[PDB]
Amino acid sequence: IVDRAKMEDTLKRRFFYDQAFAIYGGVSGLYDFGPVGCALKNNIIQTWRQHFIQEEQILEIDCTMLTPEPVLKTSGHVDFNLMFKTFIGPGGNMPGYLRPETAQGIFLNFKRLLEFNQGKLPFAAAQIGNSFRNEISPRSGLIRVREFTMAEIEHFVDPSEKDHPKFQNVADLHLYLYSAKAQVSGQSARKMRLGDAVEQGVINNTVLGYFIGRIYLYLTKVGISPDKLRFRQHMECDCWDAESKTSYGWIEIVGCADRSCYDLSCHARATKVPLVAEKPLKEPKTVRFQKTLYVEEVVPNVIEPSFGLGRIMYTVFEHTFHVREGDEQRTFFSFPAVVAPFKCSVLPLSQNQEFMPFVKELSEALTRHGVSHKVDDSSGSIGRRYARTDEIGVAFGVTIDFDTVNKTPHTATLRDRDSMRQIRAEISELPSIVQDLANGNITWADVEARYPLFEGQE
Amino acid sequence: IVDRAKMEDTLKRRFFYDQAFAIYGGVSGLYDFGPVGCALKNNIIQTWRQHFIQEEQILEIDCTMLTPEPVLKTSGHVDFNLMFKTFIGPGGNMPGYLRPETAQGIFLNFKRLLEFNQGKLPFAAAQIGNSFRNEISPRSGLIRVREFTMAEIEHFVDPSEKDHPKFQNVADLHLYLYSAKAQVSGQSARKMRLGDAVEQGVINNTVLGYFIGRIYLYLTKVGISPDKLRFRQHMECDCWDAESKTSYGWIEIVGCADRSCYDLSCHARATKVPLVAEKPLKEPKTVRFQKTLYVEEVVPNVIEPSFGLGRIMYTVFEHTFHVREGDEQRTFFSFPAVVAPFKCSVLPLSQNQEFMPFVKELSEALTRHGVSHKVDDSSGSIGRRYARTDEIGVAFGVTIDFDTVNKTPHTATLRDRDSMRQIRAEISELPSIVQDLANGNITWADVEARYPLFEGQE
RNA sequence: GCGCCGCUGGUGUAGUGGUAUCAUGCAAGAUUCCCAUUCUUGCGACCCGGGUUCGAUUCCCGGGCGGCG
RNA sequence: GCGCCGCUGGUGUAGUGGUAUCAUGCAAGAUUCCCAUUCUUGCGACCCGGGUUCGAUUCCCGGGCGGCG
Ligand SMILES: Nc1ncnc2c1ncn2[C@@H]1O[C@H](COP(=O)(O)O)[C@@H](O)[C@H]1O
Ligand SMILES: Nc1ncnc2c1ncn2[C@@H]1O[C@H](COP(=O)(O)O)[C@@H](O)[C@H]1O
Repeated sequence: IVDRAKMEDTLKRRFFYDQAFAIYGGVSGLYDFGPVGCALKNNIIQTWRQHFIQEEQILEIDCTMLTPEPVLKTSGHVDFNLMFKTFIGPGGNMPGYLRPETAQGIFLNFKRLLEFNQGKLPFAAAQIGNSFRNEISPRSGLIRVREFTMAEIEHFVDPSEKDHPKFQNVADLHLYLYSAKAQVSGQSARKMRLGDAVEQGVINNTVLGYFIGRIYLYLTKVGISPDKLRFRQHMECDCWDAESKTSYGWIEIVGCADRSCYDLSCHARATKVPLVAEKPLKEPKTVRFQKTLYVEEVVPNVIEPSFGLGRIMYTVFEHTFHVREGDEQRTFFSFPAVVAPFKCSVLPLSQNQEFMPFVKELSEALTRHGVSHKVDDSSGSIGRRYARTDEIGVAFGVTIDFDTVNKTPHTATLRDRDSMRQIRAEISELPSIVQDLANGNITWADVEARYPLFEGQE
Repeated sequence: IVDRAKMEDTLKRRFFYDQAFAIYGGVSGLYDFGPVGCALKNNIIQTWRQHFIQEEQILEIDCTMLTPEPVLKTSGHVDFNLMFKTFIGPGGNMPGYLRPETAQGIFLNFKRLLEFNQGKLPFAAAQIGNSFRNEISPRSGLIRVREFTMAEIEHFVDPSEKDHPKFQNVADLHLYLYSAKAQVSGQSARKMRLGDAVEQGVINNTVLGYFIGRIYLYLTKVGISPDKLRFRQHMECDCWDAESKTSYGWIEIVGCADRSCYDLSCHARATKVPLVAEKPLKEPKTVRFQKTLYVEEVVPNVIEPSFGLGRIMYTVFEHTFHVREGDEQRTFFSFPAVVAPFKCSVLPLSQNQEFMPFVKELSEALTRHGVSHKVDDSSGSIGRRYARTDEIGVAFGVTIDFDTVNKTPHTATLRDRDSMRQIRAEISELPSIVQDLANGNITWADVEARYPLFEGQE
């Protein structure tokens, strides 16, 4: 786990990721994600989407990566430059950049987003996408690259109605908070309950509180260990950072920054286009002339949690990376079964032909159930292929053995990657089992309780 | 349907997509996809992934969008330029471009891809991602833009073993083929069966045949009508194009081009790095000196189906776009229930408070079942809100009515967007129903057969 | 690209050297209890920059964007 | 960025002005019938360009990339 060299090796060898254009020499700070890396990235993203977007009914959008210079001048990003400069169309009349963040488009599409939500508040938009920084010296691999996938969430809330109705769901949750006070006081982080936290005013409100809870739950869900995960409040526009402890030290992997008055303002000035919600009045005010007002203009506070996926990924790598006891050439990852690149591996004992039927029958069966599987029927022994599949963090292994070919209820075995423990179950309900473990409704323990274990080949 | 102005209007108004940076004046050929557009895009992509990637067990990868000039010189793309030019890092020693296609990275990562598949053939890689063209005059909206999402598939096959074992699944399929012969002969396309097609040699092989079948099935699955969908063979490196008929005419939406000798070669020359598979020999040849050879080097043929998602999207728009009979202000889309941005809309009759419970209870219930839903509890009448939800192509509508508040088995109604037909079913199994219709296991007809219809409010 | 006009609430429009008509839409209220009901009330716009003018959204010049070869 | 070395099959390495050692890995065969078994056989490499040389992967110069401030 602590050994970054072994890990880096296992990552490179099995093509989790790799230096970009390595046949042309490679280019620093640019990385390509192979089959397993891509699969893990995708799984992580799907989980994120159905964690925040579905649960909060967030308006997600696709925006363009190119950006006209005036847009990035209004936001003060422009101000030898760390952005990627190009030109648009025919000639150099219209210079643009590659977006440094996927936040801007949301703001620039605010009016239509607000209309879509019927003009009502609060409302959340979000953008999952690639952003680009012309860093000078990228090191640490994924930690500092020049192009990367981030998932951003914009929460637009009435400055006067900033109080979240789903907060008692995250109320009893215990986190490591690293407040600015504790930082200037030469102290360390503290394990507080969330509600206690907001009461004592360490966390401004229950919206930031709720977000912090959910963000926690997500980051732990994908495989980050709580003990090495904290929330450091920014110190001298109130920002909180979800940070993880790695071999490189404490790195920022999520940025929760909540800034009221704005760039929404900025753009509204530069373009002279009001970007403002409106709230009807319970009691219409009359104000020269008699002039009753029935609505008030509202520029909404904005909470912005932005997730850096390269770093969430890497953190998962370091925390999950384990080495077996005995054969230390055998390494594996401990990916949670909901993000594992492959939930299942389909393996026969030896190259014996009578195994070919059941292998295919179930491989076509797992697909029908939508399970990501890797069927390994190559030359080497069962132990070797296990080492291979464990190495890429395959969650479970289905072994077809001689007792599969000679039994009335045809049974195969199911091996837990982590524990090296096995059970034996009929081949007809194996896809059901695997599928459900991959969708987190049950863990390995309950499978171990529901089915008879593997004691030996009869 | 034929009316592009009405459609364009409904697209703009409900924010399916919109001109990029419109508050800054907008920029031609760049478009941002709102909530519904993004949802449809995502659904389409998920369906694509579980259509090709899962079923063929394709090695999917994430590659970088930036690209060093030598890479694109080897591929002869460079040769006032239609690509987006920038520089990498500190200064202008290292100029690069924005990838015009997501194909290159796959080739550049070929060796590790081939190793991952144990060196065996055949094997498929694929890349879903954005590509960039500095077009001069973009028109037709999505048809010709400057940045767009394409999904590419690389199939690597032994030139001598080009014969697909899953072809009898697409054998009895009937398509419109537009062969080059028919084109130079002043004829039109022909509705051939696929197997007949390959026998008479109009389609070179059963791999191109199989791909063509699957591509067909996919494009029809997402909502493209067969009658306005054909496969035109390229005429004077054998290429086939999946084309659709729109108001703009026949446009190319998928490119199936199958070119043996290569850019794999090109890169292998420029970099001096052999990109070649190897095949063991059944009978080891002995060839001066006695020198037995046991493997032959094989440069594999490559089949490349590339999908243009902007165009597949637009095609879906034009084909699905319908206008009601009577109130022609009422327009709707006929999105297949597997790609519909929202499968369900949750609607009460009137603003009456006693409806608030059941609405929430099921909205939290649909989420638990993972169903994308839009709960509309706004001021206007049921007809207005229907018009709204139909307008964005919501697949089904759940109506909470007075008979929901006063019945022992609490029942609500389910309305079919297309037909305007309704049924009535208990609120406890509604998420099940909706969920399954959204996962294509049953159609509306079987629901209409399984449940009692809506005849009137008791 | 090059060309002939054009750009007014979210959408569709009338109008003029003295800051804007009507319809739809969206909210709130009341009606209404199945398919944009009705009434009331409220919300929102002259694509940018420069020039000419006492004053331009209107006239002229140049961005940008759109329709079409 | 600037700096001190460095780059040899997929990975880890020995070696030298005359084109490369060993281990692992991956295939095929045979053993083996639960956790990288064993034997046999096969597959694969000197990061690029220039210079000096009869000849460089080795020496020098400059790309690129990596480790580290
Ligand atoms: N050079 C970079 N490489 C990887 N991630 C980055 C980089 N810069 C910013 N991020 C991500 O940005 C998030 C914080 O937002 P910000 O620091 O404002 O960009 C973190 O989650 C990071 O993962
Ligand atoms: N300017 C463009 N806009 C949208 N799609 C494009 C464009 N150029 C190529 N494509 C897509 O590329 C595919 C065919 O490949 P190719 O024409 O070689 O790029 C089609 O499916 C198109 O959708």
